[PDB]
Amino acid sequence: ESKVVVPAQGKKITLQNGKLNVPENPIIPYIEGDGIGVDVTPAMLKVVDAAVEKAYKGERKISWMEIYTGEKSTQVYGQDVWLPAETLDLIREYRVAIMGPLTTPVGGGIRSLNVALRQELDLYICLRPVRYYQGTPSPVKHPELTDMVIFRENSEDIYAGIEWKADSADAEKVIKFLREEMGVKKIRFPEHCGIGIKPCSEEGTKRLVRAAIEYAIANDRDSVTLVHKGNIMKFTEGAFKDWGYQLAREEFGGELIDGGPWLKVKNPNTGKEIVIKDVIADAFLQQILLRPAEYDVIACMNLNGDYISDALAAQVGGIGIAPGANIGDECALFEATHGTAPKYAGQDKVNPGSIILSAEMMLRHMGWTEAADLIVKGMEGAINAKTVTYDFERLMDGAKLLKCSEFGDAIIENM
Amino acid sequence: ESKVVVPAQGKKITLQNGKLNVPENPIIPYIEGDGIGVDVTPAMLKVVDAAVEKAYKGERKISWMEIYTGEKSTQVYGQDVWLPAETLDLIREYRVAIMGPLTTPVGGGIRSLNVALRQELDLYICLRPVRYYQGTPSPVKHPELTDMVIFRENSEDIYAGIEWKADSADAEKVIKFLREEMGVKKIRFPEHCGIGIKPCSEEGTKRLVRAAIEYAIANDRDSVTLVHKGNIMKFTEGAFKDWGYQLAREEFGGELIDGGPWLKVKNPNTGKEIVIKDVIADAFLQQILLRPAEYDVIACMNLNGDYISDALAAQVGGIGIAPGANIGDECALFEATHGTAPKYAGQDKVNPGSIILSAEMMLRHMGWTEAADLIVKGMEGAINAKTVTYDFERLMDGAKLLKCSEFGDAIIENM
Ligand SMILES: Nc1ncnc2c1ncn2[C@@H]1O[C@H](COP(=O)(O)O)[C@@H](O)[C@H]1OP(=O)(O)O
Ligand SMILES: Nc1ncnc2c1ncn2[C@@H]1O[C@H](COP(=O)(O)O)[C@@H](O)[C@H]1OP(=O)(O)O
Ligand SMILES: NC(=O)c1ccc[n+]([C@@H]2O[C@H](COP(=O)(O)O)[C@@H](O)[C@H]2O)c1
Ligand SMILES: NC(=O)c1ccc[n+]([C@@H]2O[C@H](COP(=O)(O)O)[C@@H](O)[C@H]2O)c1
Ligand SMILES: [Mg+2]
Ligand SMILES: [Mg+2]
Repeated sequence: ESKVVVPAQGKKITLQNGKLNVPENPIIPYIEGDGIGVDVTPAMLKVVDAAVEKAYKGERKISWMEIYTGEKSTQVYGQDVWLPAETLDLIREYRVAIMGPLTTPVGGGIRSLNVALRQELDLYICLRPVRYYQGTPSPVKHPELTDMVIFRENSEDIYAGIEWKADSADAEKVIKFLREEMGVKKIRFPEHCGIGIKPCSEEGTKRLVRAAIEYAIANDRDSVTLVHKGNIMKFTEGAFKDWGYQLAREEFGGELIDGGPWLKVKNPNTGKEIVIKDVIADAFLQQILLRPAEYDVIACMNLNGDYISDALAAQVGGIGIAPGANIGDECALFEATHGTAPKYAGQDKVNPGSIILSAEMMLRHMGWTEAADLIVKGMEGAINAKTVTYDFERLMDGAKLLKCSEFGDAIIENM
Repeated sequence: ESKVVVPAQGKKITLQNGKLNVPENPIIPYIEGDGIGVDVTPAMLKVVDAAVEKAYKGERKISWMEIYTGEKSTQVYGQDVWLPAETLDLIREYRVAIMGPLTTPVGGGIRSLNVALRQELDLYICLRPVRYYQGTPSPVKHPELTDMVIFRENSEDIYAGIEWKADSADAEKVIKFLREEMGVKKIRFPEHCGIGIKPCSEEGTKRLVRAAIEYAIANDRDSVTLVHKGNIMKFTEGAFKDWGYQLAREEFGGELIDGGPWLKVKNPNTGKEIVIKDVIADAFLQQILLRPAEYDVIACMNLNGDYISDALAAQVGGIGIAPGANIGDECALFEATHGTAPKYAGQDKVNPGSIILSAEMMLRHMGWTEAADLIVKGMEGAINAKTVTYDFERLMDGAKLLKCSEFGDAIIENM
């Protein structure tokens, strides 16, 4: 029997013609998250409620509905229930949802719960914006030069989870097929050898890049950079790059700049020329440090996006306050992007900034831009005030140390 | 007919019991390299000759022997000769060799020449040390905290080059085998889909990690960190990590620290405890910025090593002076790690620091540590003097701009 309680007051968000219809009293499912989820999620709920109350003068209000995945799900639904079918149904039904960090168990042969949510719900965009908040302690000299938006492909690549263990019957069978039927001679050591499969498709690539370009247009961004290791992986990463450029030409009027390969796409709303370009992935990890100002919207495959979003977050001092969304055509799931940090769980200590800024993305996604703007303003003021959680405080002089809950209040105080 | 000229004076380095036997007059093959190879290679030859002359008072001298690969090879050997069989034979025969950057052609369906050299010669270690040279302009606040040595696996991973183009007969055949014979259901879009194969073996992993641990022992380093994305790629990256820890236990007496998973390995020469630990790859790209001092020797797979070595080089301001070696059991090939930068080729402008420091690694590999130490000392003094090439000069105030050749001389001046 379901243990989810549908709020008495509240209405379901609906979707018509690829446009969300958000009532004044939307029901929003949330997953508390494991470990420090118990600390950051309540802070998020309070900050969001305050921003919504202030922005719309009580006309609008979210009806929060708790749903389950992770350790807490096992405590609620029983022994091996880490991801209840109901959770997939409810996120799809209610269209917009948010989650804290999740514990995926080890030793039971089950794969990342975050990835499972993304794939099962076909949330093919992992959207991770990375900007600098003035006053944040950073390991780099000029973090203010970083203002990028990562569109990470979320449904394919080596994340597909297709692989077989060394010495297993399945692995030997695949290896035999490769060597004997496909004539593969490039496996250096075919014995005691694990094998993984990396898929990349035209449809998967183009839906991701299409979203990135539409985002650059909608937000008057300066460029979209396709990041790939296509010089080594010609038919996956290289194909991603080629299909991305092709999509720009075929759907957005992209035209050759000089002798190429970069293209220009005209923003149909502002007339601005958006540059479509590409950078090889290893070099890109250098470029984001050395020439951050030259980059804006990034479009890349699953694994590369994983790496890039972490590297960027670190450089702006944002390891614990990096927002993230997982967006598909039918629903969207916003998430804390850090781990469960169980050593601090329940101590009201850690930074709720990541889940709060993912909630900012959520409000913006709902078209509640005024409430979203208040969170940004609040976050900016609290950090500028040097009234911060231990993770910032320990890197600064003259800061005031706040608990997790207290930092949530500081954000509200600065709205 | 071979166009290589074996130096009249000079003797072949030999290998006995896994130990190099280097004569006083060793013949060393070198590949000039394409593009800026014409600039940096002569600088390297002069600096190396000076260090060798100064260190051993004329008793020792390298007999340089030019050999070919890349664009220049086509000019020498003819039309489609990008990598002559002779070059593979000569590097193996002469045991130690060095190369500038290489041009791999596009449109002819041939794969990276650098990777081809590594795989054909079974140079399974890509060795990339990253340290800071005082006075180098860096984008980070504390580059001096970075002093790491990357052991990047060089013979397997997705670098194997096993892949098939979307819509090709081969791809469709592999996909059919996967879905129909292996029961694979995780391919999101099986049509118009490129496919790549990622192998990781026990033997490939252990020979790489074995070298990393022997290096930590030989050089009294503090730790070896296995970097991997094993939480998603369980049977390749995860297997790499597990096999690495296992090798530490089985061959080096590694013992559990506390409740694990980190191990301690006792240095049999100094008694120092070497920590064996692991970090997930995305988090590691954050850790090298935020806690660089905690890391030392790194052991990782091919693609991860590609990314990590670039990210580290950038942060120490070393994008154009990063040294690199490719080492196997029978021979070794040292390399400039930057590209061919054809826009500047022949202008005597670019930084020869990368190929010079790879030559430092080469001298050290030969047991000519005194000559190697002189190059390090020279490089340190020239940079400290602010007498540098344009790539450093443009980021500094009060520097003296030197040509490529002139920076080579500055290094010698500071020996
Ligand atoms: N919201 C947060 N605020 C502060 N630190 C965080 C946050 N999230 C993660 N961390 C850091 O990441 C670690 C948790 O890692 P994980 O959950 O991935 O296993 C914590 O130890 C903490 O670093 P630290 O212990 O140095 O203070
Ligand atoms: N040894 C070097 N010294 C200075 N810059 C270098 C060096 N090697 C590469 N570069 C930079 O990399 C580029 C060459 O890229 P590639 O060979 O990978 O296609 C050059 O434009 C240059 O940057 P820049 O043009 O900004 O001065
Ligand atoms: N118009 C273009 O397509 C364009 C412009 C600038 C840089 N690039 C890219 O940057 C690299 C070097 O460019 P530069 O001409 O700025 O040195 C090349 O690999 C090129 O692909 C392309
Ligand atoms: N003795 C050990 O094995 C050891 C020590 C320190 C950190 N770690 C690793 O670091 C992470 C957190 O460690 P802390 O106990 O320092 O917070 C854990 O994932 C753990 O694997 C392990
Ligand atoms: Mg990640
Ligand atoms: Mg590289």
